[PDB]
Amino acid sequence: LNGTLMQYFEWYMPNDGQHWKRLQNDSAYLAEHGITAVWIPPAYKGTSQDDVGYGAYDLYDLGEFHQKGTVRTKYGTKGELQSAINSLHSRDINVYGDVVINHKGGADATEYVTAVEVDPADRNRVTSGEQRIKAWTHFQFPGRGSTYSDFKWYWYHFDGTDWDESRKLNRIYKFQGKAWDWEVSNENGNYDYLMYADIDYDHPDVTAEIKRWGTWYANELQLDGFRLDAVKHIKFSFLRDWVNHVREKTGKEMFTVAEYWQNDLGALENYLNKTNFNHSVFDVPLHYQFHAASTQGGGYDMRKLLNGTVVSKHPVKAVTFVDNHDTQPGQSLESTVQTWFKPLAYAFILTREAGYPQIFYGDMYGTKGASQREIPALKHKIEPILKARKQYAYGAQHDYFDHHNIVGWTREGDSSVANSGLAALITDGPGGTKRMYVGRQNAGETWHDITGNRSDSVVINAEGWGEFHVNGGSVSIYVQR
Ligand SMILES: OC[C@H]1O[C@H](O[C@H]2[C@H](O)[C@@H](O)[C@@H](O)O[C@@H]2CO)[C@H](O)[C@@H](O)[C@@H]1O
Ligand SMILES: [Ca+2]
Ligand SMILES: [Ca+2]
Ligand code: NA
Ligand code: NA
Repeated sequence: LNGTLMQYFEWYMPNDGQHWKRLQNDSAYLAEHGITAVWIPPAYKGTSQDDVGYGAYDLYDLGEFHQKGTVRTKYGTKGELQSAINSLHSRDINVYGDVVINHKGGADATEYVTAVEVDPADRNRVTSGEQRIKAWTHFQFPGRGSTYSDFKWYWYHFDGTDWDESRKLNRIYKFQGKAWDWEVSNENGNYDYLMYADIDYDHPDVTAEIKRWGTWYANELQLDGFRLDAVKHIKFSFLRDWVNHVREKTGKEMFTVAEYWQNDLGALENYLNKTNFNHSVFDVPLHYQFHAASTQGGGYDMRKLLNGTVVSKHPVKAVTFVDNHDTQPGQSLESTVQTWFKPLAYAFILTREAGYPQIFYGDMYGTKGASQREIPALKHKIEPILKARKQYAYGAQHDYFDHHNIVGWTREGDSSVANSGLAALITDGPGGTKRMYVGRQNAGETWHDITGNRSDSVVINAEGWGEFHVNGGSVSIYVQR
């Protein structure tokens, strides 16, 4: 009954074209462990076969056409993806497709374009006169032709680019007659520009096309929802309208979560407000608190976890997580939650009542970068916590964030889930004990730590209290034997 998301990729997976098959073969395991939705990496052709998917060369090529030196994407063919999705749907697992619509990379040809340079720290400030550049802006899709869509892209569908091919120079160029879109993040004055060729969401043909592609993509992969990439760089009213449009055309709920990357509740609340709360956001501040706690050796005040997060103020609109493909070691938003703390963070998102929690493929199975800082496979430490969510994390919650290190919470259980109820403790410092209330309805039950970290049983007293233990730097989740 509790919903659990899984991000089903990490940055450094091998480029062997087997990922979709792997996903298909993992669907039984996912369903058995209580995963109810998966966020899949971008499924369309990037700038090369080894593109993780954020290059977004051709949104209508789901590993179906020979373009950029390959038919398959990094992950496999369209048919393989569709077979994975029908296996997941057979076990009632929803599929959320990644939507990369900020930009297009890997244009087929250059165009001569008049542009001005802008200040990378303040993109409202122009720093040159008009100059002629060669920008990678012409998309003809030679391998696809007009199959599924005859829409071709040219420079006038974009606001700018970061590369002049004639001078071989990396600068932010704004094209003649274009304006950065608004509303976007006010970072760097205006953060419309991120990378590759930036889509002009002032252009009416572009807005129409991206909306109609959205519907096509949903049908083609029978998607149940979306993950929106890089939303702080995309006109907010457009994203709002795009989500409404696809819901209207498909007739489905289409759960949507947006990646608005800022460690600031205020900015995320502005985004929610400007999109009329029609979709969720990832709980980026909560991630940064996990990272902080994990790197401060007990010095962090664990009471802080209850404030300044999306889930603390808008729980229905928060997707909580520990790490992702951008925060993992080596990546562009690196802020990895250290290994020792990771299970405590998973207990916080998985066993508490608020928020839609998401598990990271990289945490389950490890990351496969070339460093010696990779996340190790933590599947066996996460599995018990997933089981706690699936079977035990129901009913009224009681919080005990009354200590700098040792904090906890209980769930009373619900009569609709037999034997449900839990008592969780985490500590970023020394271990110890805490008496917590689990409900008089659980009086006399004998509870045990589902993680196996503590071997002691706890008998709930007549008044509904148990004396629970946790080891140093550890997590324990007690549930009924
Ligand atoms: O996991 C499948 C489940 O996901 C969504 O439910 C979310 C809900 O939208 C959020 O507001 C939040 O409270 O968490 C829920 C999952 O625990 C879909 O809305 C729902 O239809 C779907 O079954
Ligand atoms: Ca943009
Ligand atoms: Ca524009
Ligand atoms: Na733009
Ligand atoms: Na602490």
